[PDB]
Amino acid sequence: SSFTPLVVIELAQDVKEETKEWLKNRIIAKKKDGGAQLLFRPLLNKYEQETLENQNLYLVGASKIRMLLGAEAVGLVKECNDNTMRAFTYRTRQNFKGFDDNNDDFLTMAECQFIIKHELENLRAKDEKMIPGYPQAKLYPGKSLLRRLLTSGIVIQVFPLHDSEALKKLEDTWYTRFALKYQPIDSIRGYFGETIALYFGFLEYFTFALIPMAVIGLPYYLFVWEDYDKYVIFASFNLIWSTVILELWKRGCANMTYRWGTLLMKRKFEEPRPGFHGVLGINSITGKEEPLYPSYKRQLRIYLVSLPFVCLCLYFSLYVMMIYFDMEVWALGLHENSGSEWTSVLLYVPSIIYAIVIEIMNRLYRYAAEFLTSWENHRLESAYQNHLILKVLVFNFLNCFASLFYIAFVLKDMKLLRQSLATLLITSQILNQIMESFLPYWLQRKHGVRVKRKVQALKADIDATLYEQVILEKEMGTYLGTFDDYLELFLQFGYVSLFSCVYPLAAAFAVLNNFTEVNSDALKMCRVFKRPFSEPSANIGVWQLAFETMSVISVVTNCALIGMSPQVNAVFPESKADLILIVVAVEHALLALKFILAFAIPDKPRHIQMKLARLEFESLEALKQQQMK
Amino acid sequence: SSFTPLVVIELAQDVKEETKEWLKNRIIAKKKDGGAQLLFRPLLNKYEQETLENQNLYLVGASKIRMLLGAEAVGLVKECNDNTMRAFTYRTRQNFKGFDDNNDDFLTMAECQFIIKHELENLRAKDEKMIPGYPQAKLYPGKSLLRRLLTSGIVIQVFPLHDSEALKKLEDTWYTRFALKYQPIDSIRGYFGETIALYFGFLEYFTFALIPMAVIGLPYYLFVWEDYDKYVIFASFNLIWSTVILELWKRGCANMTYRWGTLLMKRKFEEPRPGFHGVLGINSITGKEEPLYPSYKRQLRIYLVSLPFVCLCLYFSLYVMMIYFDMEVWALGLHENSGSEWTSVLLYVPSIIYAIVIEIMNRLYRYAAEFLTSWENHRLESAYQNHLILKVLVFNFLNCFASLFYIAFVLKDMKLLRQSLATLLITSQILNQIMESFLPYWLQRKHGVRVKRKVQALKADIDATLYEQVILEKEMGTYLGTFDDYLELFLQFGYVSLFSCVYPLAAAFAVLNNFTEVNSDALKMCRVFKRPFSEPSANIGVWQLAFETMSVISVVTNCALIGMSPQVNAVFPESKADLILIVVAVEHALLALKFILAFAIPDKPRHIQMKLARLEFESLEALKQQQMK
Ligand SMILES: CCCCCCCCCCCO[C@@H]1O[C@H](CO)[C@@H](O[C@H]2O[C@H](CO)[C@@H](O)[C@H](O)[C@H]2O)[C@H](O)[C@H]1O
Ligand SMILES: CCCCCCCCCCCO[C@@H]1O[C@H](CO)[C@@H](O[C@H]2O[C@H](CO)[C@@H](O)[C@H](O)[C@H]2O)[C@H](O)[C@H]1O
Ligand SMILES: CCCCCCCCCCCO[C@@H]1O[C@H](CO)[C@@H](O[C@H]2O[C@H](CO)[C@@H](O)[C@H](O)[C@H]2O)[C@H](O)[C@H]1O
Ligand SMILES: CCCCCCCCCCCO[C@@H]1O[C@H](CO)[C@@H](O[C@H]2O[C@H](CO)[C@@H](O)[C@H](O)[C@H]2O)[C@H](O)[C@H]1O
Ligand SMILES: CCCCCCCCCCCO[C@@H]1O[C@H](CO)[C@@H](O[C@H]2O[C@H](CO)[C@@H](O)[C@H](O)[C@H]2O)[C@H](O)[C@H]1O
Ligand SMILES: CCCCCCCCCCCO[C@@H]1O[C@H](CO)[C@@H](O[C@H]2O[C@H](CO)[C@@H](O)[C@H](O)[C@H]2O)[C@H](O)[C@H]1O
Ligand SMILES: [Ca+2]
Ligand SMILES: [Ca+2]
Ligand SMILES: [Ca+2]
Ligand SMILES: [Ca+2]
Ligand SMILES: [Ca+2]
Ligand SMILES: [Ca+2]
Repeated sequence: SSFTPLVVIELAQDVKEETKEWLKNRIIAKKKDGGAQLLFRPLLNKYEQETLENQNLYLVGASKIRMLLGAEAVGLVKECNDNTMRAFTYRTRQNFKGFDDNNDDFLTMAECQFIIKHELENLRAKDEKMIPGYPQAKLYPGKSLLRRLLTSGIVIQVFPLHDSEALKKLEDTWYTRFALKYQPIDSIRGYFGETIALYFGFLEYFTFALIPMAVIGLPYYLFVWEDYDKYVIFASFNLIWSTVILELWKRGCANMTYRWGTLLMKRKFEEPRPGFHGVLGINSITGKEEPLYPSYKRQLRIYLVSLPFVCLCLYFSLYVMMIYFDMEVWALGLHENSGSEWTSVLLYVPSIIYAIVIEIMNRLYRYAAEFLTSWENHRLESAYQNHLILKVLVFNFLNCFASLFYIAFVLKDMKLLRQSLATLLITSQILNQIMESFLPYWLQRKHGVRVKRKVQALKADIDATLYEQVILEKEMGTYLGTFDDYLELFLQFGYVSLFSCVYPLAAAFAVLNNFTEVNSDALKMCRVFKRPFSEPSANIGVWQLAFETMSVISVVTNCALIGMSPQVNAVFPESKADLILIVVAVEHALLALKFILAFAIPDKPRHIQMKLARLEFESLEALKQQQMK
Repeated sequence: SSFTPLVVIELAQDVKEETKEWLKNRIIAKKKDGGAQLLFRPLLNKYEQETLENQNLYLVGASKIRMLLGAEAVGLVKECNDNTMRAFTYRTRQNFKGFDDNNDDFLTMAECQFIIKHELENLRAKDEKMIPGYPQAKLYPGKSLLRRLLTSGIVIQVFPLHDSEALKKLEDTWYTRFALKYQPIDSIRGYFGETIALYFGFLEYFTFALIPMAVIGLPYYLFVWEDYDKYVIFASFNLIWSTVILELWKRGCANMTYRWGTLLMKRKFEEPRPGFHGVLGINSITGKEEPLYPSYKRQLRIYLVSLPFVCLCLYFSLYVMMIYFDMEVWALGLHENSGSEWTSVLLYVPSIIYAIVIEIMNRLYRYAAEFLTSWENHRLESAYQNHLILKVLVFNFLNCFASLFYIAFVLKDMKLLRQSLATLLITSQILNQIMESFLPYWLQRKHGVRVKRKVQALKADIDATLYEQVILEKEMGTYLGTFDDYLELFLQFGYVSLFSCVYPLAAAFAVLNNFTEVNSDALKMCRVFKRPFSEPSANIGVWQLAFETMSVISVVTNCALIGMSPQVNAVFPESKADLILIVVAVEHALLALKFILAFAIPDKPRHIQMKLARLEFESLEALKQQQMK
């Protein structure tokens, strides 16, 4: 009753006492009795008439030997004394670096909350056919208790607790408000898990990978050096540099994910996602009882409902693009009509209105695609994430770059392309930084001041540092994965690299954004959202394919912008049939050299590959010594 | 002394008696005494004055429990009773299908010879600093005995024995001399290992994958249907069909290699190859003692000696191409000079001479590249094979298709392109089938008749069925891997798919070749060569990338041949700048649709993926039950 709280479970209001005692008896009971062996506590041992509306919050922690056995059960990969990353076991626990028998600093709070979430997830029902007290909670043997408690509306949320004394010491070394500074990815990892640290490492890498593009492209646009090289040197430098940074990110990510251990953590078998419903049956792979869904019904629900909706949304995005171009022609006629002083500022208004309409339509399509992909009854979470990423990537690519493609390849007017690209990039980045972190931080500050003034007017002997913290973090927003935060970088790379020939200055407009975003997203993790659960990840995932596809599409787009400028057309003034052949030959040579650069450089580095080969050879020698005895 | 001989070891002539008794004491001795526990025998217990020149051949076999323990040591994957492919262990040996305690039909002769070769390979020296009787044989602890006996010229060759009563029952169902017949890949596997069976399965697949190309392209060339579709339907059909067959081969190969078990055999750690010499030192990965070579010396020996030699050989191939074109112009002038009757046959002579010079220069470059890649001191065998495949593929692509590229894209004369492509393909295939299998089979028949007539004039009580067989198979040729046999199919796919627009009939010229090659290569494995050692292989390897690169290059080549025909140029007679743009757009759409087809179709099939997921889940449940106890 004096332990450290790690995970808060918030029950619903209308929850009977029998379900509460049954959940408390299924949490505290030992691992041999079908429980989880976690220390359980109410938020307050006593209650008064004021705090009766907060009577459902419960705290879950455990003891040290329980956390070490849970780390054995999860499969954490820690550093041994001989500079080797091996899986953690309780029988071989003395081989690991920084471990004592009396050390509470071995497993960090992020790993402890991950272990408690994994032990609450692996809390299955064996004998019970229903939840005691609730009729409709259909429980089959082999079904997780927490998933059915979350879907049926009994457990509202399970969230870990922020540590207000280790978050401040992270924030002191995170906000690079003064100048350039290397981001502390290891402390970000030790506080937030590995997925958030991999995102912040990718953002720190992508910031320091557009700096050669911005530095080369800043006098290339101001001093106009397009006369001397005629768009051949700079375009080749941009495309080769994009391939080089997208391969060296894979090398640095292999180095980082070996340094944390998640390169060696095995692939855990995935449970059906919360919201996959079928008929009860025998799972073919595992042999246990699971919901089953026929695959032809899922393929019909995709290829007859989702794909026509995606095509309708792409057509509606093109229709809004045509409305914007009619508005642009109307504003140009109004500039031709009225005057000179107020009719130059009037040309920047419809692109700003179009950027706001783009950032509204993207969120509306995001809600529609989340509903339409949660409707197709996807089994795993990886397949649901892949389908959602495909839908959102296709519509966001079309809706963001359709007007720029229509300016560049139909109107062929580079001045309007420069103006529209700069206005779209700057307005979308500013509205992204306002709606993403700053306005939710202001609303969170207002809510925190209100919760503080409510807690200070109390009539009980409450230790305020814990109850006040749990009440404040109950009403915070949850983190919905690192999907929008990679999508913003994908659209930044799209605005930079697709039209870097006709407008390299936009690359600088990414770097001056990222110098804020490294701060801003950090604030979004620190004072805006709840603490996310730690998730091990070995790579960025499917985003590597998306960034490489962007870098491949930008080859064709950059060469088509080379073959339309007045600089290259002065070389071939009369014969426009050899210009297309030379531009297509340069484009195919750049694609071949890009694929040769992506295939030649190895993905893992040299010493990481040697360490994985040593880790394989030690297991092979263990197998040989088991065979020999 | 009455066992079945499986592996023949041929010693050299000048070998002292002490080395023979030391090798015999290191073979027969048990596994705990540092030996191999194999039954060893001389070829003949007695010798007369006639057979004294064949006194170095020795036979190696073993007993049944020894072969089962060696199958446990190797890691064979056999079928359990519950339709599951698990690794073979002697303690769990009763779970497997078709196994008795008194059954000599469980492990086939190919698997037994592979196990005996693996036990002779894993015969290491511990105490001895040199081979007893030979001073220069430098032996370090951790060095294989058979490798040092092979490199120092004491053991001449180690080869398995043909089974003359199971080869006939394979040959009865292999030679499809009558008509079309499905090739027995499982019996080919059970006799020849998995690599030869994967090659013959790929040849059987590639024969039945050019039949739609030949059947569609036979009236497309005779009835000239190029007027109606204008090269758009047929080219798209060819490129989509090449992508579809190169993905369905990966699906069928996953199915076959799961059906044999080599999809689940673990990657064995590779010893340094026979001919990698450096300085003696500590291996960083394994920790034992190995030869070490500095990587910068190897990179210098590649990028300063090998690459200039490859560039010089490509320049010499272009110079021989220019000599052939001067000869072609001279023969055309001679046809203009002399007459009509004998001056039409004279146009086919210089292309035949060029095909013979191509097939001579390819073998000369193959010898030069084998010497130049065995000179760079490559450590593993996979790296040596990859470098040799790169050199031979680049030179053979250039030397075979340089004249056709010069006709198609410089001269732009489709009649000479049809004549030269048909003559090069037919003459190269005929000379390939003559020099590959038929002439070595005739020489082997002559040598076998001579060896038979020598053995029948004997003066001893020799059981002739074994000694005669070992003497005949001593002087046969060895199989140098499945590299030339995939290279022939690569060049066939190059001659078919690069110029399938202007000459689809050549696709038929592949199928009428393969209907012989399925027979001919089979004869090359049956009555020409020694029995190859069984090698497990899960795929064709790097040849998938080579066939996909050929299918990608053929998109650009087919579209460049579309944009030069008189059929497509009649659509755009005046504006030749929109024709190039439309052809390049069709080419990029075909490349995008080809990559979408290669990414959309999964590599492994559905049920193979379910079986691998079940095999992973059973091991995860075993780990969980080990953790719970
Ligand atoms: C151009 C983009 C610029 C982006 C800048 C982003 C960063 C701005 C804010 C930096 C300081 O961040 C600030 O840190 C302090 C702690 O030191 C936080 O304070 C909070 O925690 C402390 C410590 O428990 C409490 O005493 C305090 O009452 C509470 O409000 C505050 O809520 C946060 O706002
Ligand atoms: C992946 C395929 C890549 C292809 C890349 C090239 C594609 C387009 C090539 C042809 C367009 O190239 C060129 O474009 C311009 C418009 O910008 C056309 O017209 C313009 O030419 C110049 C441009 O300063 C002006 O002097 C002229 O008055 C105007 O008509 C021109 O007739 C065409 O020749
Ligand atoms: C892997 C294979 C790689 C290469 C494949 C592609 C090779 C394409 C080679 C094309 C060479 O063919 C080349 O075509 C251009 C038109 O485009 C010709 O150009 C000529 O005709 C065009 C059309 O009437 C005129 O506009 C132009 O002023 C004139 O020079 C040129 O004389 C010829 O030499
Ligand atoms: C278009 C291309 C056509 C390719 C045709 C390829 C096949 C042609 C030969 C087919 C028959 O193959 C033939 O089989 C017999 C066995 O039955 C072989 O005979 C050999 O083994 C048998 C059995 O131990 C011995 O009795 C015999 O003395 C020995 O020569 C012979 O060497 C081989 O040549
Ligand atoms: C990846 C890039 C792919 C590009 C594909 C297209 C490349 C070449 C395009 C231009 C060549 O297209 C065309 O070729 C022929 C030669 O075959 C040229 O010349 C010929 O045209 C026709 C061909 O029956 C004849 O009537 C004429 O007398 C002759 O000069 C023509 O001027 C050019 O217009
Ligand atoms: C991801 C991006 C995908 C698309 C990228 C490539 C887009 C290229 C679009 C090019 C359209 O530009 C198009 O160029 C051709 C020349 O090539 C022009 O053609 C015109 O000029 C040329 C040159 O003087 C004349 O030969 C021809 O008879 C005339 O019609 C045409 O009027 C214009 O409309
Ligand atoms: Ca932002
Ligand atoms: Ca962000
Ligand atoms: Ca790579
Ligand atoms: Ca042949
Ligand atoms: Ca062959
Ligand atoms: Ca695939």
